[PDB]
Amino acid sequence: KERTFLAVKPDGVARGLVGEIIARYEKKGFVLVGLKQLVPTKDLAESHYAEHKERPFFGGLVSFITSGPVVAMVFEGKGVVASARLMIGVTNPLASAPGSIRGDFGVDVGRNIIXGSDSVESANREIALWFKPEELLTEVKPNPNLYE
Amino acid sequence: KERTFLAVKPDGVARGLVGEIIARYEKKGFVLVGLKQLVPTKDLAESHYAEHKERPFFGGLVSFITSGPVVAMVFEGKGVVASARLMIGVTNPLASAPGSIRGDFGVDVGRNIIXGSDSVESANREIALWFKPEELLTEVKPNPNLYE
Amino acid sequence: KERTFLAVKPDGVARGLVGEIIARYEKKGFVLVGLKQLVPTKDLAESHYAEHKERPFFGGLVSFITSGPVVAMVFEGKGVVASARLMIGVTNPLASAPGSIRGDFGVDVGRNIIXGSDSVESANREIALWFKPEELLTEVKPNPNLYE
Amino acid sequence: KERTFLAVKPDGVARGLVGEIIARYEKKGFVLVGLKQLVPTKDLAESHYAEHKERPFFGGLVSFITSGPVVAMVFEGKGVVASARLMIGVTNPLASAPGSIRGDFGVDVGRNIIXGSDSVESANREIALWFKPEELLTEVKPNPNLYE
Amino acid sequence: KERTFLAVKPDGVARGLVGEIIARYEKKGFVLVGLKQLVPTKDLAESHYAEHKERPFFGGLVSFITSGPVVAMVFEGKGVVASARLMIGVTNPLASAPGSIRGDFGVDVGRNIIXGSDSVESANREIALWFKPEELLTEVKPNPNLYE
Amino acid sequence: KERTFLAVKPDGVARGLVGEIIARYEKKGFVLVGLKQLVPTKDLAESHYAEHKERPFFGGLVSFITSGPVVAMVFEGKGVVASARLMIGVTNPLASAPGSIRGDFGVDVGRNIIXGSDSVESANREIALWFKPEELLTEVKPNPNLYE
Ligand SMILES: [Se]
Ligand SMILES: [Se]
Ligand SMILES: [Se]
Ligand SMILES: [Se]
Ligand SMILES: [Se]
Ligand SMILES: [Se]
Ligand SMILES: [Se]
Ligand SMILES: [Se]
Ligand SMILES: [Se]
Ligand SMILES: [Se]
Ligand SMILES: [Se]
Ligand SMILES: [Se]
Repeated sequence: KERTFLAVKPDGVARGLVGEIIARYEKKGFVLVGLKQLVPTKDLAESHYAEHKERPFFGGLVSFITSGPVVAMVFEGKGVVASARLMIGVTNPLASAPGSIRGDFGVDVGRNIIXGSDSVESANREIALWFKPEELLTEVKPNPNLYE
Repeated sequence: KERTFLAVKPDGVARGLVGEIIARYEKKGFVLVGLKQLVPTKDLAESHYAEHKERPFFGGLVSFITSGPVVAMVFEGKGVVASARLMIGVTNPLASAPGSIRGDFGVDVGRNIIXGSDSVESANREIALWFKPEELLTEVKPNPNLYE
Repeated sequence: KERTFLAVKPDGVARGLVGEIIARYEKKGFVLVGLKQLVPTKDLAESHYAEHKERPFFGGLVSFITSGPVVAMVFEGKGVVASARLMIGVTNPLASAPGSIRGDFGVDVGRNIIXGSDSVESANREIALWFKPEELLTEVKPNPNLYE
Repeated sequence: KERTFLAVKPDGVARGLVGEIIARYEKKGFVLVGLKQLVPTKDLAESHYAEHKERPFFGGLVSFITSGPVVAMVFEGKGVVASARLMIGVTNPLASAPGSIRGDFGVDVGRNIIXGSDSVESANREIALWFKPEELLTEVKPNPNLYE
Repeated sequence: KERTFLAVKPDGVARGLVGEIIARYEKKGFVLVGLKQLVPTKDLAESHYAEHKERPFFGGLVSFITSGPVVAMVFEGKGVVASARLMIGVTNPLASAPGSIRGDFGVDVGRNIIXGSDSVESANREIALWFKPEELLTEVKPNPNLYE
Repeated sequence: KERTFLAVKPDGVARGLVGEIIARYEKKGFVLVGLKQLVPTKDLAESHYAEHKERPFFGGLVSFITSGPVVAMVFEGKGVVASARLMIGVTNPLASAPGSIRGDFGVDVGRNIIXGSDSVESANREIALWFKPEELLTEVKPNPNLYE
């Protein structure tokens, strides 16, 4: 099925939010097919935020995501891309709804904990960039109580 | 006060979601006046989904709800019918909001965990169908800290 | 496999602890094979607490368990009888350990929330007493990730 | 930064909801700068609900908030006033969304658990009314992982 | 009934553990009769840790408890003094059992989150020291579902 | 500081327990310095369970740990090796105490969810075996509210 890329950013890792976030997605029925902790490299970051390189606040994003460990993961299931964003909330955590990750835990735009792919095309780009193919599960077996 | 009928369907029971769901309603202040586990009978199912019998996907619904145990319950309180639906979410779990039962736990329309009565008239029909009157509490005593 | 009888007593039901308790057992991997809410009858109570009828405080026990709704259930799995007691705690809730049901929620011996069968022989007696055989599941299917 | 006044009303205190509510705000990243339990005085109540004194249901509000203990607190952070209201929900708990405090726990307008300041001007009035300045923290140190 | 004094120390407050801890005691059925946040004064601290003044590490304790906000509370119920200690754990958090507060959250002896009175005589001394009598509830009404 | 190796075995991953387990260790104050999901290779497994190769049930262990994904992690803090085992419980999940991971979630010896290093010497062997040195954090920054 479909796949999305998720990164819990350095402020999320530092605040001890990793297991909480993973648990939310496992409980929803999405299946974990990639997971690692790493300190992102400058040129991985610059590729990651590539669509923003002609703007002034490009360097801020890059600087921040390389300042500490990130946990990177990909999950698989039906409509996982749009669903995962709904679960995260909206860009401003102050305006995100109670029950969403940023709604529950976040307070500042620059420290908004986690992000996910914004479309299926982005996700395929992002997944291939952060993860070598031997790091990803080929055979997925989900609960038969989940799909009809 | 008002009453609604709720059924946690076989996929919810199989996935170990029963106590979680009951706990959500107890925490809200609704009072439990009926509860049993049972494997629904063909002709109970056909009555339950009666308003759909002239459609092609009637047999699917019936087939599924009889394939395993269901836990059936009725709860009592002010506006319990509309409230319980709000707590469950909307038909597609992918589109249900974080914080709602289907929003948190569900992924497929056919495996959407639980359902409740969609009106007060439905509820009275459904309650009398699943539950003999001696199975239901007559005298309800709720928290005085709940109503004014 | 093995089976135990559990009753959440009227103080547990009144305090909204039902779903919490059920959820603890589901999370452990035990499977729910019986469940109902009922107001126990005098002569069911007198049979239930039969081994105590020659003591003075017999009537207290009986009086109390009939004063409100009880939720009765049976669960099935390996060593479920001894395990369930370990999860409940010890007779005095004040002395029960944090993490146990009475340790977390209880404060008085007479209001100790829940109880379970104290042996396999008790359990078979108790189960047959509270539950007609058509109320109990015959075919149990647990997670294959639980047993080897 | 900004500050709001919150009061968990006597129905919230009686129902054992205090720590749950505080925990929600701590998890969001707001910082606790005031906290006490007290039984409000008639003339403190009449000042508190001052903007309603020319209406008939003034006396109800006053009567109720003085009938038991209240826990009063102030929290500090970016957009804390509007954010806290979003977390509480809307006036009718039945219509508040799952994930919000009233959405999860409340059922009646008159027993709606908690309230917060509805603007920054209200908050400054309310804070100075319930709290002497030596009861409030002067120096606040929040997580650097929260703000940019 | 009986009463104990509890203080969540500055490391507990800073780590956002306040509501979690309060919630544990509310869930057990103990009743909150005192609560405030304050920055302890040197001479309050020196009285508090009075039985240790002839030892070398007296000044450390005093220095630390005055370095930030503390939330002080007293709870009331049957055997609340011994019970509360059991819930906290033992002096070394590393050796405290899962389910206990220090067992779940703590790692260092000097940063062990919370403490409670070690006897009824200590509690009466400590309560009168931290709390003026008008700050304490006179009339306590607990759940009738708790005591027999 | 000290480090231990932890593996959540294929039954834990399949049952959706990963985020729950990680969250327990983050809440305790231990810091995550390694994390990946992988399907273990035969000869990695045979090295991992090396001290058991002369026994008959060697092949079972190997067969099982290679049958699905494992999430491997290392955590760092004071007494992390002995502490982590205390948190997991004892070999038989039925006999593990409520509050421990196996006590809460497990039922069978062969399906006991997770394991950790049994000494500091084992941990150094195990860590170097599962993790290349560039996969591990060099610079650790924990909460200053944790250590004295
Ligand atoms: Se992002
Ligand atoms: Se992202
Ligand atoms: Se449904
Ligand atoms: Se339903
Ligand atoms: Se009992
Ligand atoms: Se029992
Ligand atoms: Se309010
Ligand atoms: Se308020
Ligand atoms: Se202490
Ligand atoms: Se203390
Ligand atoms: Se193990
Ligand atoms: Se292990």
